[PDB]
Amino acid sequence: TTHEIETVERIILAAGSSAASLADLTTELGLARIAPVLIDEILFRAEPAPDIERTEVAVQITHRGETVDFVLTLQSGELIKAEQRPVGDVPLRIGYELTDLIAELFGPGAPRAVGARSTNFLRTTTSGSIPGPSELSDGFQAISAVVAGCGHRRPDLNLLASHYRTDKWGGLHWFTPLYERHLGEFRDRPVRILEIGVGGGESLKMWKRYFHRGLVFGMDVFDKSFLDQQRLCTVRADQSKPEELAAVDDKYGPFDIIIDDGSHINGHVRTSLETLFPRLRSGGVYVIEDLWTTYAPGFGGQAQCPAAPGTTVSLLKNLLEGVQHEEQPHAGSYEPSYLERNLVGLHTYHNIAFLEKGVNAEGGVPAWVPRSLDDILHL
Amino acid sequence: THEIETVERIILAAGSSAASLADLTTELGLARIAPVLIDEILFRAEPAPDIERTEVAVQITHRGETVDFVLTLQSGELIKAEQRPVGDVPLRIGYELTDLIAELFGPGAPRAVGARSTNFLRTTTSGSIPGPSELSDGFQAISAVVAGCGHRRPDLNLLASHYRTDKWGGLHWFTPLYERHLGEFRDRPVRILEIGVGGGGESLKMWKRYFHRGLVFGMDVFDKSFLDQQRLCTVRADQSKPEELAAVDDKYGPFDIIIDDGSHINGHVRTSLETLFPRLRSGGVYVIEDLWTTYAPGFGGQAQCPAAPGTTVSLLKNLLEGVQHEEQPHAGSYEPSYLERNLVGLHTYHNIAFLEKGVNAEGGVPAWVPRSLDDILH
Amino acid sequence: TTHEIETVERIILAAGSSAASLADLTTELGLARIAPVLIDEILFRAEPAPDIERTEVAVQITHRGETVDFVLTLQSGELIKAEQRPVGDVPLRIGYELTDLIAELFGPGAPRAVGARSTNFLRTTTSGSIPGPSELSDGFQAISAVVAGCGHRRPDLNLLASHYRTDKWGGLHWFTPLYERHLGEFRDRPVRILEIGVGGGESLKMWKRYFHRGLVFGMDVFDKSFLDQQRLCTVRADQSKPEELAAVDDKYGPFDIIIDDGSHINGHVRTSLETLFPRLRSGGVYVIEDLWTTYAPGFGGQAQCPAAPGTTVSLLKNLLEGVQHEEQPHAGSYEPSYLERNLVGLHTYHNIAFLEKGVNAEGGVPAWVPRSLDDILHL
Amino acid sequence: THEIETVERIILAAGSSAASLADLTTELGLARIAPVLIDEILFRAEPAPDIERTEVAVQITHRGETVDFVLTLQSGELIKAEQRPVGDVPLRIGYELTDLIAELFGPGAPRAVGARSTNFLRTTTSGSIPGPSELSDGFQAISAVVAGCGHRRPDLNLLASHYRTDKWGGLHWFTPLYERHLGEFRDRPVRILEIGVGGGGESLKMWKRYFHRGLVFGMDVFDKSFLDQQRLCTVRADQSKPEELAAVDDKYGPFDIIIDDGSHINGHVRTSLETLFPRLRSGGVYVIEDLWTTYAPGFGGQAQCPAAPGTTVSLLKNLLEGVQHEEQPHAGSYEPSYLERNLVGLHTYHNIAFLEKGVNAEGGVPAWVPRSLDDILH
Ligand SMILES: [Mg+2]
Ligand SMILES: [Mg+2]
Ligand SMILES: [Mg+2]
Ligand SMILES: [Mg+2]
Repeated sequence: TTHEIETVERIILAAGSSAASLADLTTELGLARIAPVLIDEILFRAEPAPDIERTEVAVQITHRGETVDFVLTLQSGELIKAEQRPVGDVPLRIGYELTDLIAELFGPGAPRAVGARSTNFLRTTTSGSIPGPSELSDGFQAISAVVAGCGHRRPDLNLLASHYRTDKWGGLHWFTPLYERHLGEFRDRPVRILEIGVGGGESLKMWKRYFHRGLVFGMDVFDKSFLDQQRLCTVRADQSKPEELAAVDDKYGPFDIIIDDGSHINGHVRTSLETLFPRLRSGGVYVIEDLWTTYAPGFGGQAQCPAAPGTTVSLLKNLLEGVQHEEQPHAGSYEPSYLERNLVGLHTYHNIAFLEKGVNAEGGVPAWVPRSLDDILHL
Repeated sequence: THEIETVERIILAAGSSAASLADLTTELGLARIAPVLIDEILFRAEPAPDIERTEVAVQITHRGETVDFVLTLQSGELIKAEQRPVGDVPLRIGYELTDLIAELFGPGAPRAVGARSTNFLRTTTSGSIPGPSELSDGFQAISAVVAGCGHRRPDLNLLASHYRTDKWGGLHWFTPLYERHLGEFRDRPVRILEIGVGGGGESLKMWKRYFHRGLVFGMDVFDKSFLDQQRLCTVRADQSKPEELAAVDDKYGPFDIIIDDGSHINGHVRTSLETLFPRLRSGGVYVIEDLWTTYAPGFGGQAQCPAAPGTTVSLLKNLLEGVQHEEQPHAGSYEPSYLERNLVGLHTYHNIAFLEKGVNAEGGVPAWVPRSLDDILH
Repeated sequence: TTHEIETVERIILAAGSSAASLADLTTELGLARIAPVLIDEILFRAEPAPDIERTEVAVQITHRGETVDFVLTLQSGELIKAEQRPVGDVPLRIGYELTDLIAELFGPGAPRAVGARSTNFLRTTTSGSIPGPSELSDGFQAISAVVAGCGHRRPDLNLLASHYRTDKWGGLHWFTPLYERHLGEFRDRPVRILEIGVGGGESLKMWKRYFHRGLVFGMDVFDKSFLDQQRLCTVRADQSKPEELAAVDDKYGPFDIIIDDGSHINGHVRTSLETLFPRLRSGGVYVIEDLWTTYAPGFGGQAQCPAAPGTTVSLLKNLLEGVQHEEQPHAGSYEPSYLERNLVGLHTYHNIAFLEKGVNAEGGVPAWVPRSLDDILHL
Repeated sequence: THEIETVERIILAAGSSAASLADLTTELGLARIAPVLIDEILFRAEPAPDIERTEVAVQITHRGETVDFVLTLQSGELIKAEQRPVGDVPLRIGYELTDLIAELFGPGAPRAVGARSTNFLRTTTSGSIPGPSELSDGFQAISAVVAGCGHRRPDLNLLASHYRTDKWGGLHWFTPLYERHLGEFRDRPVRILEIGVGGGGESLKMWKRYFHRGLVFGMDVFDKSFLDQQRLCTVRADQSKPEELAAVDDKYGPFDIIIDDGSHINGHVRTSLETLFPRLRSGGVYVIEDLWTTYAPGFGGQAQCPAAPGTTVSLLKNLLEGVQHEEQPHAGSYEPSYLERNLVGLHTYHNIAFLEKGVNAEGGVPAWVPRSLDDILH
């Protein structure tokens, strides 16, 4: 279904393009093809359903004469369902123009405060007039949850990590705020993200939610195809085999972001960086979680300090010195390595490192700048 | 009203110099400040996630003094806290007093890292590996308490649904219009007055949670003192009596923000604006919800269109013309009314109007600007 | 040259799209076609040149084996020039990958802090070693001005209005901060903007600078084709003739933004809104400057107060009441007018009004809500 | 040092309660506060646009007292101001004292509208229509002065080029890295120390303009008191003498931000960090510019790679390993060094390193987490 992941990509790109480009896409695919992709997105982002009794909420999408109706069913502790049925008597209604809802789910930039949709709230009550205290309270909560799933309002990544139950926040690690600092500027971008290391898929769900325009790719040596869903593809590949990493990029890249949360075997960490850093988009970010295995013999680490050559912390110390390559003394001719030339910033926190890729060539300090505090006070 | 002033001082110090925050912590001491910080964490960490009774420790240290609290989180129960030893509690959070004051009551971007210490299950009941439940419940518990320890931007739409106010999710779709016009004040030490508590107080709790540095005032003719809590005061007064409005501003103001969600009686709406707009902070905002009563005879409205003089929509039309007062023809002798002079922006949406106060005096179009082809030809 | 304005539009849309879409565009057009469009943008945004003596700054762009060199000449009070020449001995150099510079000029989202470009600063001095105090100071300022013209760092619209010398700020009007409040959320969007009312073109230059991804359209009844340049097209049309307004939208729309700063003849103001409001993109903004003519008989206004029917302020009072259409009593059946149905917000300041377009259908207050303060205290 | 404390009080009041700002304006009075506000407007409106001698009036009123200033703008000349009558000056700006204090020294989104009054050429010298020059020069003059009256975000890259500092535009490309790591402090009442004034002071003026609410301290072994101005103090001290560093922090600190742009002598860089990092605000930032001297023997560096122990790059490598201190093998008896315990983030770019201070104590990976297939099999 690599024709089905290209259709979502096309809807996502048109959502941040010209009116003409969005008009040409909605013409070609039609309402009947696009609507179910939008309904899938609403179910995924409106979860979890509030603590309420089975309540129906209607969603209608219109585009150039055509209109399609869906009814969503919300109930405490249950998966939100949708069926293509008439709105009929359902007293909780949301209406969208197709172009508005595509921009509301997949558009970049500030969410719209007002005028993106129509709404009908209990204009008729099963009560007859003033609704039951239950019907009214459950009604507010139901239609609010669906509207929340219809947009791209900024989510709190700390809560998403607790909600999807990933170890990225709340005990073993405190990463998600640093992910907001370094990946936040890409939330609006149509990104392709690769997480090495997927039982599992929690963190993949979190990235699908955070990057509302993203395609999420989960790489593991074991099959995880049962996690596959819209904008979330799992791939089988070994991070210790350069040819399998290349095949992953050849098929699903290039990636704006690559996160190594895999085996944490020092060798694997080093191979994934050497192979994938060159394939990462310039201006993109490479992340390595779980630095601690640097010191664990069972992960190809050494239990010494300073960290032993060929361990993740030793690597981070060499990358750090690599950023200053232009200022280093070089006997005769020298060309900078790929990592010296393309790593413009290294962010080191407890148990995690962020590698900014970019052109690292500002030129070293000119020869005409004094190389002693002598010649300064002598001028 | 001596307990309101102590919180206000902790809030202001949180946004001041290191010297000013050092002076305050020295004067009041940890013992007096700590319970105020614990009260906020309980208020903002709510609600407990769907888990079994789990204990989380919060330790607060200042200049050699340390005080420990243990919080109890359980599915569907109010979060509790007791000043207890933390020795046997394997989920712990550690804060310096100046850090926890800024985290709760500081303006400025939430700190991503290094604000606190944390001990997560370094020891387990089993003593070799924690159960699937113990670990999962642990993550949720310490996550909920940590979210309560800071001022990370909340989604005002979700706050309205959580606090079960009618400001979002059916009758009204206001909260993003509030984010648009009040958002720039989230970091400010605001005093906000909401006229009409309506049982009730939902929107007061919403504003308390949104304005992490704010003092919230709920004004109603009926007693609502059963809602009173830290940073939330209810005042008994009538929005139809200018002297009772003035007494509210004389005691609890001035207000940065004033919202009219009261009786919606056209006369009351007009009296409240005439009395309180002149007392509102310059650069502050005055809001009128539920404009529809303009058309309801039972609210002192007229069921006609255009809206009848003395109804809220007619008032908003005259305010709109008032902003152009310098361009209107009149005698030089003309002096602008308080509203003509002090209303610089009027924002009209469905059933809500936002009034920006400021100096409306840029000068009318100079007399040397042509007014016809009569003047262009010369 | 409506094939030349479509080429810029294509470069702008690809700048905020997928890697594949940007790769396909740079392949089709090639470096030789794209580079001059990027050089034109750099000259336009690097102005004004600093108060310095004739200094040369080199800019090189590379894409898949091909590389093109340009040398820009900056001098106090003179137009910045560019020639396609070799960098040769020029000691002030900036290098870009084509894809980076397209995203840097036309990309949406946070400017890149680091790694977007290469630079060589006076590695050789005409001096021989430590440069002349003039050469060094002039060098800093020259290469800084060109780098500033190579990005999309947020400009201060108040300064742009003073720089291009438009009456939108600094005496007669104080508009530009309110334009930032209402149009700021579109700066990153590939917008088509129409200003009715163009001697002149100052404000058009300002919009081209502010919307770094925008196409600017200046409508006037007189010819202004001498102002035409990249992303800035002038059109001849009368704002009192609905058929000429339609022709403008048919050819160059739809517009995200429409500003009426024209004749200020009340009739013209009313005709432009009635015709163009329906053609404006939903979620878009319609602006009317110079409300004062409401009261000037020479502009079809009346010198009375309240303002006379058929004058701009009277219109703004009816639009304001129009937003509450659902709450108004309607004898028998009624359908809301286009303006009641599609105006979700009205912003009225001194001498200017902002009209937000959107779906205005939340439903009026349900019949089951009490219509007396009687039935409330009786429940 | 009594003049620094008066500005600090006006800055803090600007970000406090209406009551606190009312107390301060009452105590000091308009006569004492006004010249401080005029000094800022001259500093921030600079430079005058390319125009002929044009006069702009600024009137400041408080509780019935009003004081008028006339500013003179001319192409290539320092902007002047005199407390003069404004009767004959047709370009005028009017401000209430509380508004002009917030506009200059307030945190929070620049006010779009209603902060001030303005009179623009309601009367002309000609008395029927102003010349092309008179009008054009007027727009520019009153525009320049209005830009100086507020705190609208400046482009730190343009500030560096305007103030002619080497932090941007050739030798270094630092300023966007400063926007990234210091930007969240623009609104805060910071005390920033820049070690090394280098004639000089350009970067001090840049920081003064950027941190509109900040007090800027320039530390150098040579006298630089000729640069001293409002919100800008130069201190004589040696970054190689821990007792002289401590005296700087004891007199003018604590500092939110400390930048090392001094001698670049490896030993001095190490001594400055060892002494001042412990005194830096928690949640504050320590910056080291010009890492290249790591490799220069004339700076106490070694011309080898990897960098030699006791050189700046070796220090940064050890700090990086220091952040993982909890995961390193050692005896339980191990106690973390000040830098291991208090360095929570290290940001390395070309020739510059940013050190985040905070509590680095989240706990190392629990002992119950498997360390091999040896443990996975059980
Ligand atoms: Mg992990
Ligand atoms: Mg209500
Ligand atoms: Mg005009
Ligand atoms: Mg330097």
